[PDB]
Amino acid sequence: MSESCILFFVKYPEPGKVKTRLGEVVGNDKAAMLYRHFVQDMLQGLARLHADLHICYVPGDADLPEKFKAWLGPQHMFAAQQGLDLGERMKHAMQKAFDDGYDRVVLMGSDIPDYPCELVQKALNDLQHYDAAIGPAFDGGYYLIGFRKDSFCPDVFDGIRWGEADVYQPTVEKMRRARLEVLQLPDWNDVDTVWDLNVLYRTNKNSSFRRSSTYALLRENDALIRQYDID
Repeated sequence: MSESCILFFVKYPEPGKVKTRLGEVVGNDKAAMLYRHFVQDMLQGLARLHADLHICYVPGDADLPEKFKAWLGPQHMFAAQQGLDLGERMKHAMQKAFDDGYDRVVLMGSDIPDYPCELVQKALNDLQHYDAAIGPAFDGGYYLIGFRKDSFCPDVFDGIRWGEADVYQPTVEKMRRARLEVLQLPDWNDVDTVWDLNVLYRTNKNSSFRRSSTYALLRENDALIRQYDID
């Protein structure tokens, strides 16, 4: 096993169970197909890094394990997320990875399909020299969190008001109070709404995300997406 591990948080892309806010505009089937492709594209990028990858899925029906294998492939490592809320789920996944013997672990979400893989590698590299890493999202939370084993502070997941506030500042505050040296990664936008999708589409003309399966889908949906232009 690698010294590094990437924990990749996903949900099975069933219509009506994912990206419902985007679905209100483009339809639940299309919102789920887009998200399906977000995940596929990110996996292709992550599966190539200098780190083991654990795909951690939102818990659900008993048929999920084989559904995941049939979708993303039987060769990947899949595990159900476990815990009462997102903070417990993250704490448990990271704690498990460290128990498994990893030195450096990053946990990230699956709503940032254009995120450059090299920044994930950079984060892992930088964790050799920092206690923690965090990537701020435009929406007030974070799209990535990482720790080196000897610095792991599970308490940063405790007492956060999941879904009731902006969690990034309280988190960075708990890290400061823990006397951690923290690497801050670039701000990035999670793609939640049709407006976010429009920006994703219009700002990645001429970047390497243009060759992705996600972007191919967006191009097919040009006439639809361009009806939601934001300045």
